Amino acid sequence: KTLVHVASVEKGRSYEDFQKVYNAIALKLREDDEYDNYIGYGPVLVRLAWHTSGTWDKHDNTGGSYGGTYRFKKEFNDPSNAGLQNGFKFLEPIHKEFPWISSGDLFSLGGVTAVQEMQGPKIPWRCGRVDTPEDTTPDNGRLPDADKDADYVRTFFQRLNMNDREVVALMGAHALGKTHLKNSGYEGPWGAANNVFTNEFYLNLLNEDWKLEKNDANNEQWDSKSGYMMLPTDYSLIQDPKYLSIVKEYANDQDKFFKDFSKAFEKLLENGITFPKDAPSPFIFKTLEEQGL
Ligand code: HEM
Repeated sequence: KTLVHVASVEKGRSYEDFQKVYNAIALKLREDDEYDNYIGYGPVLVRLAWHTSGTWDKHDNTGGSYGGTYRFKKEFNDPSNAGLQNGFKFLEPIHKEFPWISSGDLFSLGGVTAVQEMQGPKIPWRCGRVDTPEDTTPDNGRLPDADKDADYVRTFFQRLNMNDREVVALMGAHALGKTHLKNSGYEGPWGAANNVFTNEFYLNLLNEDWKLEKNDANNEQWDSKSGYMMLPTDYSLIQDPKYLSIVKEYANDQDKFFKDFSKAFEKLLENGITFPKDAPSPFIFKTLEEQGL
């Protein structure tokens, strides 16, 4: 039923070459700090890594991070991907300096570098995604809608082979960045610390006083008097009793949430890829701070 995508290391490259790419991304994150009203590019890079991987379908191995297909117009213009052009334009000069890295390796490594540089967990990362042609680009409509309930979320993520814990852990990336009305029809940040990776999304779900309101695009979202919001699908994590347990867990254990996020995010970025037996081990890149850079 299933196409095989075998990881193929970019020729002669090793951990040091990819740490250089990581560094170039991390230094540009630091440099281009004004983006999106001084949020910086971290959040949108995490989202680009996710949306370029989250097209995967476990049933037939279509979509997924391997082929780097977001570079093709059908996927770049998915209405679900509105806004990610900013992440892509950010990665352009990185790809020009390191033209030997594949597009899938760069889009996934952009997400890993962003989470780490924003003081999140270390995320092991494996190289070897290989660009595939335009006709392998998955159709629009594989990424999730925001107006739905917990049952939708649970069913949706079964296609990406994620269970409840992985779903709840991945959603904590909504600590980061904001919704922008012109992109998605929702507006506002989920919390205060939105370029530093913490478990604030679960603390705010449980602790803020949320009101169900309509925003200026006439879509419902949950809002707090702190100026934060939650999408219907975020709020569903405290409406469903199974998800709520795991929300309370991560609101109360930052290390657990980091460890679970790191595994789920690595899995998301690797779904669909076959690693040969003698492939290199996953790399754990040092942050700029760890290197004194
Ligand atoms: C039910 C699943 C999800 C839904 C419906 C959803 C929906 C959305 C929406 C509507 C936005 C705002 C886009 C904009 O207006 O710019 C957004 C932003 C964001 N999403 Fe999600 N999301 C989901 C899951 C995830 C996951 C799994 C991750 C990564 C692990 C993620 C990471 C992010 C990040 C980092 C942003 C902020 C982007 C920025 O600030 O530019 N999301 N999401």
